[PDB]
This record gives sequence, C-alpha cells and structure tokens, in this order.
Amino acid sequence: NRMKLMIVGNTGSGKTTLLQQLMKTKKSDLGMQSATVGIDVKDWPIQIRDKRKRDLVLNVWDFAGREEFYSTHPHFMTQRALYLAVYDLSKGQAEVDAMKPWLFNIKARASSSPVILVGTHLDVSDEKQRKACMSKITKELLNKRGFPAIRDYHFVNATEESDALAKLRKTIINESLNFKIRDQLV
Amino acid sequence: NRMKLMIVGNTGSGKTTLLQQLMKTKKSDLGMQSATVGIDVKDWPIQIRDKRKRDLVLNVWDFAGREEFYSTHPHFMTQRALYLAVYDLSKGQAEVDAMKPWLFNIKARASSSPVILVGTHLDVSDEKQRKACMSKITKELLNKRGFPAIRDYHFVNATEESDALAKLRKTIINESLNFKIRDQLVV
Ligand SMILES: Nc1nc2c(ncn2[C@@H]2O[C@H](COP(=O)(O)OP(=O)(O)O)[C@@H](O)[C@H]2O)c(=O)[nH]1
Ligand SMILES: Nc1nc2c(ncn2[C@@H]2O[C@H](COP(=O)(O)OP(=O)(O)O)[C@@H](O)[C@H]2O)c(=O)[nH]1
Ligand SMILES: [Mg+2]
Ligand SMILES: [Mg+2]
Ligand SMILES: [Mg+2]
Ligand SMILES: [Mg+2]
Repeated sequence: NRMKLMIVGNTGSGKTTLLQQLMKTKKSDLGMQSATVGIDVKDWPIQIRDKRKRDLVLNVWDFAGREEFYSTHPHFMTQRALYLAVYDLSKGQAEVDAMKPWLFNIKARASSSPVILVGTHLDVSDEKQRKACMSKITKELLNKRGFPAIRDYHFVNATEESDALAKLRKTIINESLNFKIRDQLV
Repeated sequence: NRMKLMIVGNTGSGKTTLLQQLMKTKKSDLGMQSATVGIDVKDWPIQIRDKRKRDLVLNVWDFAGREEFYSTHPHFMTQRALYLAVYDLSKGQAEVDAMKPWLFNIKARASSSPVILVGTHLDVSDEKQRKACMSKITKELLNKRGFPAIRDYHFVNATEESDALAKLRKTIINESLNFKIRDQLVV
C-alpha cells in the first residue's frame, strides 16, 4: 500500500501553493514515472434543453489503469494516510476554530491517520495572530480524545523555500516512513 | 447529489482521449465553475538521505475544500457512480476477455453500479475484429449474474465527432438521469 498524503482545509488557505513548494526540487523538475496522470478528476457540465430542463453536472474520474482504480478501494481511502490540515494564519485564531470540524471529519473518515497542522501566510501575519493561534492549538487541538493525533504544527510562507518549510518537508517524509513502519508492529 | 462517472480500463485503451471528445459536447459553454481543480492527485517521488531501502513515492490528494472531501465519502464513491468500461477494439477479442476482471472489480465496489461498454480505435479496427468483439460481448458479458448491468455497448473513433460518439453521449446522460430507476424494478 503506497502511503497517501491528504491535503485538506478551506478553499484559498494555500493547499496547492504549499504542495507546489514542498515538491519544488527542479534538480529533476517534477519527473513522475508515468507518461499519463494516474487519476484525473474533473466536472462535466451537460446542458440538456431537449430533456426536462435538468442541467446535469457529472464528477468524472479518469483512471490510467487497474493499479489506480485499486488504490481507491474504500480500505485504502480510509487507512494508510498522513493528513495536512492547512489554514490561513493571516486570518487569525478563527481559522484555528475552523480546523475543528476538519479534525472531526478526519477522525470519522480515517481513525488511525495522524495530522500535521500547517498555518500558511506567515509572511502576512503578525506576532499577535501567531501567538493567539499557537495558544488556541496547544489548548484546544493538541492531544484531544476525539481528534486525530497531531504529530506536529508548522507556520510557513508557502510561496518560498525556507528553514520552516524544509522542516515541514522533513516532518512529512519522516512521519510518512514512521507511520508505514508502526502499523506493521504488533 | 452529484453522480460520478468512473472511466476504467487498461492503460492505452483511449480513456482520456474518449472523455476529451465527449466533453467537446455541443460547442457551447466551456465554463468549469471553480477557478481551481476540486481534487488534484499527484505522485511525489522523494529521495531520502537515510540509507538502506529508500526512495519513497507519496500519492498526494489535494482537496479544494469541504465539499470535495465530503464527495469522496465511500458512500458516494461506491453507491453514486456510473462506469464507462473502455477497451481498444483494434487489439481484438482478447481485450473483451480483459474487460472480465474489470467487471468483477466493479461489481465488488457496488452491486448496483451500471456499466457502459465502449470499444475505441474503430477507425483502425478490421471488420472481423469488430464482429468477434460484438459476438463475445453478447455471449459472455451481457445479462450475467455476477457482472454489473451492461446498459449498452458502443464502438467509436474516440479522436473525432461521429453519430456513434453522440449516441454514447446520449446513453451517459440518460443512464445518469435514470440511475436509481432500473435497479428499483428488481430491488
Ligand atoms: N503571501 C502568501 N500567500 C499565500 C501563501 N500560501 C498561499 N498563498 C496565496 O493564497 C492564494 C490561494 O492559494 P491556493 O494554493 O490556490 O489555495 P487552495 O485553495 O487552498 O489550494 C494564492 O493567491 C496563493 O499565492 C503564503 O504563505 N503567503
Ligand atoms: N486511431 C485511434 N487512436 C486512438 C483512439 N482512442 C485513443 N487513441 C489513441 O490511443 C493512445 C492512448 O490514448 P489515451 O487517451 O492516452 O489512453 P488512456 O491511457 O486509456 O487514457 C493515444 O495515442 C490516442 O490518441 C481511437 O479511437 N482511434
Ligand atoms: Mg488548490
Ligand atoms: Mg479518505
Ligand atoms: Mg489516460
Ligand atoms: Mg467506486
């Protein structure tokens, strides 16, 4: 079972930006070993005015092959996964509150999956925001029965390489390795 | 709420080609409602400094928001999906045999999932290949206890517009609109 990394949070919080920067090496660019995307998910809006006025939107899943289909078995979607819960630090401690429904949803979907909390927009946040978010996390999110285990929490500018991002990148790799190894333990 | 269309088959069969032609649609609104991809799935190859067994690949799922994560609940993945099963007609009747493990796998995901069978590469298919495939489908795939309900089967050139491609587009729309119904007759 290839380890899944699930990047969740609210729209605009910097998830795609954060992943871009995490994967940014350009020693080999982004050299994936398949010529085609394994799973392509896109919406297909269909206007059917000849039919009973029902503008139908299909959520289309294009699978490369059997390996990619197999990887979406409910067993694999719900078990072997590290979660990144991403929020915009520049919007303050309200965004930490908004991580709570995410953490309930992660615990429900994937009961064994650990979470790394990532505050983006550090560069456009102030110490008052940094401090209030830090306090709220340690008091209200860390080591709570009913939430995923929170392995670590980071504050990053997701648009650039930095010590804090390298540490996050290290944590995701190390946390992925260690997660795979423990679940083999009896 | 929102039906999933699952396009499945072996690599090189023409799945991505077929979808891009289907989605050219009626040369009207090209507009995709979101500025960003709802679900982006990428492989992240990582070279690790730690020695011994090394070089780990992460399968990364980048979710736009709460609606996209919710949409991947196993309930919707398994109980709200229509399947396009795609094979390369130009490789002959052996590709119809290779659809059988696919149909077993689909049945296991959800007993009630309908499948539309599509043979691509009609344009570079011999007439005898097409006849052997039609015969094999009708004898061995259609109306089988243990396979999904095969609603219809199609032979198309997936690279261009045709009457056959338009009929496939109509079948997908009708099967989407009538998803619950024909299951309800037996169940
Ligand atoms: N200044 C700053 N902008 C960021 C940061 N992270 C994300 N952004 C910006 O936030 C906006 C939304 O980012 P995106 O990756 O699309 O968010 P997503 O919807 O969570 O995938 C974009 O304009 C990004 O450039 C950050 O750390 N600092
Ligand atoms: N001549 C012809 N080529 C096709 C047809 N459908 C797909 N192809 C070609 O088959 C190759 C693989 O197609 P692709 O859509 O990438 O297949 P996928 O791996 O199943 O997604 C490409 O070179 C396509 O142009 C068809 O109906 N006729
Ligand atoms: Mg995004
Ligand atoms: Mg899942
Ligand atoms: Mg493809
Ligand atoms: Mg499914």
